[PDB]
Amino acid sequence: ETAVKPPHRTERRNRSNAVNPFSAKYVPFNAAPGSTESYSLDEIVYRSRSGGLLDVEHDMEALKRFDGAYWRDLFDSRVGKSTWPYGSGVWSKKEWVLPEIDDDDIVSAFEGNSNLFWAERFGKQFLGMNDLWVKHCGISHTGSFKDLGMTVLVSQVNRLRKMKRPVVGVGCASTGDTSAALSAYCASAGIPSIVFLPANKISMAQLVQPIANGAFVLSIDTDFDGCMKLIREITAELPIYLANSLNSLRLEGQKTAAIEILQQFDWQVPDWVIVPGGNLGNIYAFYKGFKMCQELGLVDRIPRMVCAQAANANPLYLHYKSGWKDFKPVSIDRAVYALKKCNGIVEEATEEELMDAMAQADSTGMFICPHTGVALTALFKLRNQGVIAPTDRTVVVSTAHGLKFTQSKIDYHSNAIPDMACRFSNPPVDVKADFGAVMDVLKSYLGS
Amino acid sequence: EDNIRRSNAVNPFSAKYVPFNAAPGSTESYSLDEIVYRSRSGGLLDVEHDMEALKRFDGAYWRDLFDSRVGKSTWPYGSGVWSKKEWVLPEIDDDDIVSAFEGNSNLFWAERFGKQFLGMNDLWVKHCGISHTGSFKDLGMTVLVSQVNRLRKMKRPVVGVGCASTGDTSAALSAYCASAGIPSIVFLPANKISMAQLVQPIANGAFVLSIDTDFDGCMKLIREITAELPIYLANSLNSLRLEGQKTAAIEILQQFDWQVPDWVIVPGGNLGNIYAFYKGFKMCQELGLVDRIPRMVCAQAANANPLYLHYKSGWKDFKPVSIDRAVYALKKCNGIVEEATEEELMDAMAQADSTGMFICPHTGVALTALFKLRNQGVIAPTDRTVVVSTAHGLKFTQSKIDYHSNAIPDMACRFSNPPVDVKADFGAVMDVLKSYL
Ligand SMILES: *Cc1c(COP(=O)(O)O)cnc(C)c1O
Ligand SMILES: *Cc1c(COP(=O)(O)O)cnc(C)c1O
Repeated sequence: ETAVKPPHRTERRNRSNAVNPFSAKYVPFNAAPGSTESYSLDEIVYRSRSGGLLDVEHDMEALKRFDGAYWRDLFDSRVGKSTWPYGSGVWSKKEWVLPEIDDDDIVSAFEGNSNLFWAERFGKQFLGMNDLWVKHCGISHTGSFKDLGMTVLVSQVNRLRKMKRPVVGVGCASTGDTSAALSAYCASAGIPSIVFLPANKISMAQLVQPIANGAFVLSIDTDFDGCMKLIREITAELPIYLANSLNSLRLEGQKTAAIEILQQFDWQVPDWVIVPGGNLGNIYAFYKGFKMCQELGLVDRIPRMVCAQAANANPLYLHYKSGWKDFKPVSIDRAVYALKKCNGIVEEATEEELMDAMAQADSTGMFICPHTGVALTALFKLRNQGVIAPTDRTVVVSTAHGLKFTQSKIDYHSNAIPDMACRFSNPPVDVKADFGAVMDVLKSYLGS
Repeated sequence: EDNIRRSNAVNPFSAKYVPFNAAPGSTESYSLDEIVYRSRSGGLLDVEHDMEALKRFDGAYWRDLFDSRVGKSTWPYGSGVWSKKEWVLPEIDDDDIVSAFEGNSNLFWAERFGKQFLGMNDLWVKHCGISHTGSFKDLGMTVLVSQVNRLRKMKRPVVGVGCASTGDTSAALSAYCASAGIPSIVFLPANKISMAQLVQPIANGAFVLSIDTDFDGCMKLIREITAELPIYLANSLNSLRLEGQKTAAIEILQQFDWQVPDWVIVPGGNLGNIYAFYKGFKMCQELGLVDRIPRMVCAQAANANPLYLHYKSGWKDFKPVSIDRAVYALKKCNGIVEEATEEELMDAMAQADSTGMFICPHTGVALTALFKLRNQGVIAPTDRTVVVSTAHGLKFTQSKIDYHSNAIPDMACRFSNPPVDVKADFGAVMDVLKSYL
């Protein structure tokens, strides 16, 4: 009869058999015109001879043997898939991510294929826009965009681990989303995850995910400097890979959110993509994904972008208003490089201004993170300057689920935040247990 | 919205309310446009689709048509519920629907947990909670709010929607209402207010009433206000909701490339859910998409309701909360009901979380059930099993925090993983890592 599958399972590559044409390597970020320096992804590598960032470079020549149409159709034939690799919004674009990993080593939770919402009501009643979308990277297994990166990173690591290569585990020194996504993926695969922290930076609340995921969290008696000293001293005496902010392998998974944005728009290029970004790699990552789609010819243009920044966070904005003539190569260089290439813009949000944009977006039905506030603030501003027209297809990237920011909204709505009006707050309304009284609170609210 | 909009439609499809499990041959049917709530017996209602019209198209036609909507960003179609419109609210205009593209939820392979804890290789968790609101309720509210939107749009007296819930239904409800500009009203006793628990409705600009009484007298004012004004009270036991929800069963099949799982595990807090799944699978069977329907399991919290007692006694003592639905369902798919003590559900949670997950206590209740089923040998190690996760784990942190710090009264917390203290000394640190690795 209807053979569903063979009793036992565990689990189509765009390439010549018994000989995979694609490959990638580590190269220095935006290296010289004629440079040879490289590293295998199999090497545990963090900087480049000069102490500079690394960037994963894919063999563009291999990929190009196959035309634009080839790749749109290949990627499109994997939408809706339930198979070991293809499910993931990252692995479905494996060839352009980690072309050489065996599917047996991938560590996926089916990240990607992220909600691309249409802010009909917010666009209209607030910006006069009819084609504003929000890309919910936060609606994932972890609560953030960081799952795109960790899937790749943990895959690469699981690969080195299974090759009898030496990697006993993964280390980290973060109390946020990276630590959460990193501990998650590692746990699914059975790879130890170690978090290193000064004891004065422990918060059961902030570490709920790694703790829940089985991470070995060290609460160390020293400050951050002394904690970094140990990490460095440990990793050098134990093959433990540190997942660092600067890791370029995470960028290979994050770049898929851009490809996906194009995919979801049935390969049409948006006029503007706003990337929030306390973390400067997020925007380069998007740029890399949009650039790659174009290099390979899946589309003809790359979208203009916005690096929306929180007030006084970094000097990125100061640099932009003065056409970067005071710039010199938090990793700004990748942001700058990326904004140059796409003729981008950088814009700001005050602390009060992001909370208000959040209340406005939230009143429209969304339940967003501070960074989307910054993004939307950037948008409300760029709109007044006539830089973003009303009919302009704009996508705002949301990197973390709103459920991670409740305490922020609570404080706001109950007018409990210092230095801020909290003008759009909606606290509950007090009323006597009297019929008529209640009919009044109601009659007005609503109207007549 | 302006895209699919062309006149082509002389809409062959339709639906209406009929009493739940209607006696053989019944003229009793109300229009979905009406605001009804009980049948004539005082009994429940159900949304019956006209299986007649729907059958002029085969299984192949249905599997193909839905699959063509996957990955789509078209007006209603982006949605995991609207992609299945024809079987949800076939008569609503596209301009009426209120959607945030809910659905198309993650179907995760619990590879590690399955193998390491049960000896199962094809255990999947359907994360209905990873969404806009953080719960399964989006599925249901998109439909309710849509239908409410429609009645209203027809310059119809519907000044607002009301609720007397501090949970998920309310969060989902106020979200949909806000996107639509439909006032949402939460009525509550002053002693149940919590900025914490009402964070989402509040954020969503719902009009939250903090009334100076208790629950009973609060229920009274709602009765009073609703007879004077057309505020549609989001029935708990409301039937438009199940129409939205059934699509999660449909999605599960669509997800296995139209293949039927051997077991679906629904953590039955709200009994309508398990019945919603069955409705979804049985609809795919009748219409010829698949050929079987999965056996199911209603996972309960120990002592929740008489459901379990009714089950351990082959439903011999049962008479027709919304228990009947569950019964009717578990009978038709030769289902099972199973219990989870407070402790059991937490430990399971700690075991699933340890494998990469980060789940709500109901999935704790499902896995517990699964664990017992595997022992009794009822569920086989190679059975394609799907556990349904109804709420996002981020809404249950305090639970885990307390569990992982050994502070939950009358429970061991066998799997607490608290952070470990060590001095800032290299041997000291090397020692602890040595044993751990
Ligand atoms: C999120 C992110 C970081 C920072 O991680 P935290 O855990 O929030 O410190 C650094 N680099 C990249 C590329 C990131 O995405
Ligand atoms: C959630 C739900 C309800 C009621 O909401 P609460 O938050 O549980 O009060 C009623 N019926 C069904 C089917 C539900 O899923």
